[PDB]
Amino acid sequence: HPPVVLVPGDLGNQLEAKLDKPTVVHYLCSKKTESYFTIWLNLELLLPVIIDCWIDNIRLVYNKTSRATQFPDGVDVRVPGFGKTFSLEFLDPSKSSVGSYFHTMVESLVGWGYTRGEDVRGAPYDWRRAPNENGPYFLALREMIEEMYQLYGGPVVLVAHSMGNMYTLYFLQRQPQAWKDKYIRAFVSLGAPWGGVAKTLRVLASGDNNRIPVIGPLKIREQQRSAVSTSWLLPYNYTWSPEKVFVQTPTINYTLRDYRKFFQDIGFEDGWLMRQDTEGLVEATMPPGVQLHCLYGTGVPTPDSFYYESFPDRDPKICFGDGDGTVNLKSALQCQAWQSRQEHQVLLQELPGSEHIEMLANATTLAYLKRVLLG
Ligand SMILES: *[C@@H]1O[C@H](CO)[C@@H](O[C@@H]2O[C@H](CO)[C@@H](O[C@@H]3O[C@H](CO)[C@@H](O)[C@H](O)[C@@H]3O)[C@H](O)[C@H]2NC(C)=O)[C@H](O)[C@H]1NC(C)=O
Ligand SMILES: *[C@@H]1O[C@H](CO)[C@@H](O)[C@H](O)[C@H]1NC(C)=O
Ligand SMILES: *[C@@H]1O[C@H](CO)[C@@H](O)[C@H](O)[C@H]1NC(C)=O
Ligand SMILES: *[C@@H]1O[C@H](CO)[C@@H](O)[C@H](O)[C@H]1NC(C)=O
Repeated sequence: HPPVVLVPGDLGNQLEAKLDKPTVVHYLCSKKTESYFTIWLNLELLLPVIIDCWIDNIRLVYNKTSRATQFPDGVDVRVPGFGKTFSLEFLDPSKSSVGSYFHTMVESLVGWGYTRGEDVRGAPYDWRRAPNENGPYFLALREMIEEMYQLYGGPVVLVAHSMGNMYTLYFLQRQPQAWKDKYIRAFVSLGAPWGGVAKTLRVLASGDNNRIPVIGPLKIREQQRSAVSTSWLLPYNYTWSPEKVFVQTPTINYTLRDYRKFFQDIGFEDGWLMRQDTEGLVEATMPPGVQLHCLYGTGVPTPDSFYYESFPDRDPKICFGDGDGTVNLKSALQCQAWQSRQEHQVLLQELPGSEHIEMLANATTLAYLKRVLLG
């Protein structure tokens, strides 16, 4: 069985922070921590009031002159568990059941004879940022893959979920063909948002608290806007129709060609700058150049377009299309398009009735993985 590298999506791996802040927004916020502590996921930090301290620490500060993000003053952040799997398996380490993500898949791999940190390793990253600001991650990824090839005597299978697929595609596009041919056995793509997703618009406009219902959407919106990864996942014209209307308000429409207006109108000009920085990172048409298995969920209502009665401080009415609940079905066209441009094999696999996250622990998904690894 070949070695395996797991790549998480947005919000998909733990993050740690250390504090020595000059000042804070409220007296009850900690100025200093003695060591690094879990910033994501920690449910205790997401309660009302305390949320303001958390936002103050986890937000990214955009420098308009340098066109780059910085951490808040006195705040440092690291990605734990690179080369291990604990940070991908459970999001909140203290809070077992509720935070289960990659756990089920990893347990199955172990059942088939794999070993944590050895045959199977995770590649977590700072998912708040785009690939442009995770250069070190990609260096470590390349080196880890080479090490696993040497140790275990064979090329690696990449298994990526959601945004992890875009990160890994960027990575693969930048490696020479000879390297990919030697070191990569296959790339298993799970729920990949090729060409962005509709839900991005709602998040940016009015906030999205589906997971965190105890907190108001307009409060959490502040943090969500700050993450470059959010703006990076706005719909792209090669997958969606250039004329498709995503957002309707009482005064105006918004298509994918109206992002500048959108950002100005919602009062977040930084987001336009973020989008300009990142929209050109991944070459739309260039395939990864390796054996690809594209798994996508269907039959789950997925937000397609939005009507705002009041813009942008009031929650919108939502029209639904097909997909996995998060990633729109229309994303799977890119895999379809790559199939016709094939040196390497491209296999498409529908997962009817499988939700975006549930697919990672689904028996059918695991059975397909078995096929790839042992066949
Ligand atoms: C955003 O990032 C930019 C670029 O890194 C920062 O630019 C700052 O600009 C000042 C001058 O306006 C820099 O000071 C000058 O440095 C040059 C050497 O290149 C020297 O010849 C001058 O005498 C002067 O000292 C400053 O170094 C630089 N600030 C930095 C690097 O922190 C800008 O400050 C950043 N903005 C924020 C809010 O972080
Ligand atoms: C999509 O956007 C890019 C960048 O603006 C542009 O080069 C390309 O022509 C666009 N596709 C269209 C207009 O169909
Ligand atoms: C958006 O465009 C469509 C098609 O041109 C039009 O029917 C509609 O009136 C527009 N919506 C708004 C809110 O202006
Ligand atoms: C797994 O997928 C099957 C069919 O693909 C679906 O019927 C089922 O609801 C899913 N179950 C879980 C636990 O994800």
